[PDB]
Amino acid sequence: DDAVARAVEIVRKQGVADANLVRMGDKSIMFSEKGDAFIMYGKQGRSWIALFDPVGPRQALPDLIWRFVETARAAGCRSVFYQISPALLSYCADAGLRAFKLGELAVVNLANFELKGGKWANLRQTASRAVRDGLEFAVIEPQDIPDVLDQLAHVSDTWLADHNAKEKSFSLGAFDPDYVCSQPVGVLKKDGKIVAFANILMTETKEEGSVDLMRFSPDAPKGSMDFLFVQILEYLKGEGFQRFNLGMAPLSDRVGGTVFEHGERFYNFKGLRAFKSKFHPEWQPRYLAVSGGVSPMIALMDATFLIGGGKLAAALEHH
Repeated sequence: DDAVARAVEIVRKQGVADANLVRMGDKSIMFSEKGDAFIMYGKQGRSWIALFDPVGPRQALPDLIWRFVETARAAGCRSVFYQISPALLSYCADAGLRAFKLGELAVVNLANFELKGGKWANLRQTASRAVRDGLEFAVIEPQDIPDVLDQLAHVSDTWLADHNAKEKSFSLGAFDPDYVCSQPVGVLKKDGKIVAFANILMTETKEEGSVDLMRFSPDAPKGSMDFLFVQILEYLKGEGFQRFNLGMAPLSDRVGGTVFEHGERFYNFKGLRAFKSKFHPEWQPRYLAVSGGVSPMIALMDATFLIGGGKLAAALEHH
């Protein structure tokens, strides 16, 4: 009785790459009546928190959203939609939810991207140095990931240790073998070993691609992150994709400050905004929507606890 595998079937058929986060298995799933759309969500504090836009055909969305919001209310909890797109603002408002800007998503139009055409000098130069340093890129399909799982784990473990970092959840994936083997990975190799990898989040519609995990061993040279992103970008472009999402960046007032702190905590694991700006991306806003007139502060703190695994040790270091 695997709700997750059923949700994956819906993911494959739509265009939102980040809906693949359902594959982590740590989110509950609520299906539409016809079974053609779903909301994946978590529970934290007195909140039910949906992750991203509801997934599936737009026609299923108003009843599905309403079911989610009413089910949370019946359980004594507020309802939250975490990191929704502009196209969901009207649907969420029609269910009584107010939206607040969370940050912006960096999106690369793959048709126009031309590494050597003149508009991306910094990335072109960095990619040259990467090749000269001996870095090679490959995409590894799921069934071929077990054979390198020891190398991926080496990269992941040393990355976490290097950054004194702990695994997150909900909106961010973690090095869980079932999840890691479920989607293709892009890897960098040097001197015969993998020194970096990212999972490549795709769908069958070839609209949008993204990455979730992205990690580097101490043997990854400087510029490895730039090169891995460019290499995955070109792979997706070559496979016919329209867009490559590089991830969220923090918001460019107690409300706005809490929003900024939340983004600083969670949006800077695979390059800062300045790194994303090297791709001259389109910046698309994303939102937190909350029921009941509650201030976005409460919902965002619940999301912070939820992504941190139910824990929050301290404020971030700031001067």
